[PDB]
Amino acid sequence: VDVLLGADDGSLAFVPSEFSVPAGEKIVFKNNAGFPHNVLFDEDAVPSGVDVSKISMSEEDLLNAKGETFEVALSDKGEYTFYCSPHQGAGMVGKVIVN
Ligand SMILES: [Cu+]
Repeated sequence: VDVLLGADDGSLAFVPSEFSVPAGEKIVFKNNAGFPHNVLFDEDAVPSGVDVSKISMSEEDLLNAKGETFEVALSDKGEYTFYCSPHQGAGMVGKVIVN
């Protein structure tokens, strides 16, 4: 499934910001508008057993150009919160439910 980083209208949002996916589907976060963005998972809001370091960009790594992607495939079922490091204080966060 593709998830846009920034809305076409400049909103600091993941698009979509909440979605469900079967375990192991590749999620392609795709840089879209209003950079820089990145993608990290919140160590306090993922299923027990999940190591966020493996499914997160490094905080220092930013996507500054349209069409760059960060791709992950989540195998453990449950809810995961992911966020943009630059924009997480501006509500750029989202929830994927792996079922
Ligand atoms: Cu962002």
